[PDB]
Amino acid sequence: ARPRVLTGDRPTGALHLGHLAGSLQNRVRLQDEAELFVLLADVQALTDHFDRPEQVRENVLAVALDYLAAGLDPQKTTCVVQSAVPELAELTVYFLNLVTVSHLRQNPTVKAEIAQKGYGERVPAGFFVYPVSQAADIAAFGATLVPVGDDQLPMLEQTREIVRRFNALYAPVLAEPQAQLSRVPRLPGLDGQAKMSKSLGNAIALGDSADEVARKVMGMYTDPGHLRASDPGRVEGNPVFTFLDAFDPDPARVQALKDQYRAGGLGDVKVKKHLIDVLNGVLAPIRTRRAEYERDPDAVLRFVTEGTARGREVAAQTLGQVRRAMRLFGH
Amino acid sequence: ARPRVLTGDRPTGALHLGHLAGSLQNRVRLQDEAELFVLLADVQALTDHFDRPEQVRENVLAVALDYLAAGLDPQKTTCVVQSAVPELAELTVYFLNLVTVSHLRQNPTVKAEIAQKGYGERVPAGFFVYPVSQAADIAAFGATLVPVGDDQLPMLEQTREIVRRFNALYAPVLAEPQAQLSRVPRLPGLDGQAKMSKSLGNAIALGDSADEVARKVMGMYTDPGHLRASDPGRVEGNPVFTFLDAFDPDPARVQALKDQYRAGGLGDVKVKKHLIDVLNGVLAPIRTRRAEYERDPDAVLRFVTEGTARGREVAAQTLGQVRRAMRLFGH
Ligand SMILES: N[C@H](Cc1c[nH]c2ccc(O)cc12)C(=O)O
Repeated sequence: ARPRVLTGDRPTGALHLGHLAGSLQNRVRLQDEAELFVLLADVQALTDHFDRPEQVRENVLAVALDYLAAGLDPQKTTCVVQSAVPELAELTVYFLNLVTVSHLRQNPTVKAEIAQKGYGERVPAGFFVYPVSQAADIAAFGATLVPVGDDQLPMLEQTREIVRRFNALYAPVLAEPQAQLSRVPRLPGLDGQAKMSKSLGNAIALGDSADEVARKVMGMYTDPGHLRASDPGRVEGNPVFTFLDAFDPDPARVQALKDQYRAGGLGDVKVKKHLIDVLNGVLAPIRTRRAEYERDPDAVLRFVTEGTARGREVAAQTLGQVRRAMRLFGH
Repeated sequence: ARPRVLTGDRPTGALHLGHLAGSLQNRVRLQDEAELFVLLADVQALTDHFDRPEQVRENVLAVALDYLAAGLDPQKTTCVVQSAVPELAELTVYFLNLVTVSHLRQNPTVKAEIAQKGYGERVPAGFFVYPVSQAADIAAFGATLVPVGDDQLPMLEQTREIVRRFNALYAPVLAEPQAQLSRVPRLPGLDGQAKMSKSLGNAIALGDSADEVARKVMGMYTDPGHLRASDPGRVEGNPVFTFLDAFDPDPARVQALKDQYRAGGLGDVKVKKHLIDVLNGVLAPIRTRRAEYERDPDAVLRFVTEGTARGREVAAQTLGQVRRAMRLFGH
């Protein structure tokens, strides 16, 4: 517990195996060698889900349950609800003056999302400027380390420009955050697509039953050219093997499996059955804690209402110095 | 009282004659005909003066003084400093999700302001966005009536739109403001321009001495082509007449000079000379009123502090409604 690390998830659905490999595991590690803060960004979730406020509301508790199921320690990690800390909002609006529409339009990651969203020009304002609300999140909690995939680096980098701009314009009161680069490639979807998502229908939820997990794995895309066991099959592009690199404890088995697959005679059945055993080893403990916490709804609530209290006070402090630094009337 | 009315100014310096005929005297009277709220657009002032925060701070107290001297009674008008009401920023954020960047792009007023400031695509985000920030101002204070210069109609119309869309998506807890058109269009500058502003240097502040006000009138643009008294002059384009037209109480008297001046026996001096006093007359009391308060500064601060408290009170009530209407987690 030395540098303050900030991370988060916009509450839009249940977390899945892609988040586990992509961020959860790394976060379970950080809670022990840093002060970890996780933001359930329901406000940000609203920049595009403003038409589904029920969906966002319901998932704040569900993801929380997921963080816990994943192994995030209530006594270690500060879980906070973005909605319950208006200080952030207050900061984003001040941050908006420190950034140009031109530079906000150039963010490649948001540009890409607007692209995949098919918005066109009809981009909802809140979404267009979310990178700054994120910057507000970072500075307000006074985080100095932020786990980031190269896809969020422009978000982080903008944050750096903002704090830099704020300190120089007013007073050097905000900490410049630093990135904690990558988590190695992103987990692909069951049918082999680049992205794993509930939406795409190709995900395995952390809460999926061991039976379900078995089934989903059984129907996984493999190698179009591999038609029968005897045949030789390709590993590259074959998610069954990508999953194995991200969760199989012993690469010796993995590498061995890979061999015999390119050779021939190693059908997808024998490989998949082995993924199932590795996934169940990774997921089982997570299933148990999830079910446990289901019996103790109050415990999940305590997890967030208290993280929030803490988060609220921290952000409250920062705005304090921000208000003073900006020379706001009465400060 | 009866309806809630919201009016305000961007604290960037002393108020001038334009504000007077622009609204000041208007609210003076609507001050007992309704619940009048006057917002010192502290924050909106930064989307333009984000590099000169000192300038703003200093002028909050200076404009408030201006307000009192202009006739506003502490017992009937709630003066509110925007920055001390963080609830407004909160609501601004939520509102951003209700409009598209392409819609903000076609606001005729902001576009004109933008072109004047030579920002180009390099428009600060906060500025490009101030229209909704104001809509938030309106909705948070529950204002049902909002005086508006011809020029601020687009903004007014945007507020209703956003309020409308908010009520449908979430719940009908916000009131659509209705406009109060004025007669006297944007008082022109001494320059002969369309705008009077300290920025353009063509203004007669409410604090200027009898000597100055007179000096300002004498250098007031009039009519080229009209070189010597004798000659026939024309009222179109002449600031002095459009000045009398807004500060002179005897219209028969006005339409009089309008005759002679088209003939040729009414020296611009004579016109000016008159008008100068018609201004000293409308300004006489204001001057005496300012001295009093200038000697009881404690009172000005009181006006601001008590009002701001009351106002936050109101904002807090609306946000709570808003927060539950949006089904934000926990409400
Ligand atoms: N009057 C403004 C600043 C402003 C912001 N919100 C409102 C609401 C109602 C007003 O009457 C004015 C304001 C200006 O002229 O920019």
